[PDB]
Amino acid sequence: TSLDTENIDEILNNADVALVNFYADWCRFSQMLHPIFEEASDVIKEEFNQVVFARVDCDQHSDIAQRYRISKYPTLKLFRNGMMMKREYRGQRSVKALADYIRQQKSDPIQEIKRNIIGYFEQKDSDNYRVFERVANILHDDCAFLSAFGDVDNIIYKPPGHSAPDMVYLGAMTNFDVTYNWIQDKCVPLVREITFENGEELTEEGLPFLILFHMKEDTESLEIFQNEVARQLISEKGTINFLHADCDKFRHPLLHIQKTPADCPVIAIDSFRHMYVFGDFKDVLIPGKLKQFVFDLHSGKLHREFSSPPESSFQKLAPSEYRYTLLR
Repeated sequence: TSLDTENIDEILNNADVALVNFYADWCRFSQMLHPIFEEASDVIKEEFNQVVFARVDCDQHSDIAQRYRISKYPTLKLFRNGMMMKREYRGQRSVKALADYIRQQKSDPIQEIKRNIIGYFEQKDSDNYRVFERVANILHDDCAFLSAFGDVDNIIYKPPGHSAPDMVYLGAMTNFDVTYNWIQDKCVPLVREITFENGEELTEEGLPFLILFHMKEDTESLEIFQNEVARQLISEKGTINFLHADCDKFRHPLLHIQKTPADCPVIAIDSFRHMYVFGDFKDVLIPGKLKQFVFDLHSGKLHREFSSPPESSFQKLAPSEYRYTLLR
């Protein structure tokens, strides 16, 4: 199934789930993938519109590629109801990995009766549930979703364990954008955790990183970074990614700025060209500082002098030229 201008909108808008291979002919990795994609589609006909496999020749349909923000070849996009998923298939390039992935994506995800959302419904055969299902289908990796039917409609967000109060959804449950955004807000915290599992996605968001490195149990530090970012940098959340990392797991980034977990908590920026150190941690409390730190990245002030700064460490988490042709 080769998408084009004429047929794309139909196929995708109606597909419950669509895996789309945006490729190019001259791409070594793409050419490697073609027959793997081919076999997995054959295997995924253990279904029966439910799940469609499709491809885009990004050289034939430049208009299509530019609109799905294809940053490299081959890109594997997931679509649900013709909406593109933010997460890409970033796993092993084998028929099994692929078919498993899709199986995973088509699965559960909600259990009918850590952070927890739960939905209350008259009927699974109703608009609201459809909307809930669709959300849980997107967000199952960030949250755990549950469904209670019958007597024995509403959405409740149950946060981190006891001594933390339930939060009730007040929006329209037939309204998918709002329901989506409410749940998404409760799931995806202002300062997100960076791991190797998710690192690559985070890089492809195209923002420099502002990171707190800290000692896993040290949460005094996370919390104070948490609301300093909130209190000082909200105005700048579209310019920079607020993140936190565990020192032991990221000793290598710490090597770049001549630090060890001993020195943690440490606040740094990784711009994808260089890494920059904030200074004393407790300096976060000084009113201007954190913000100025961010400001200075953007003004070029950090670069300057200080004779050239150390390289990005997090660029290695970004998609590899040993796995993809990379587009600029």
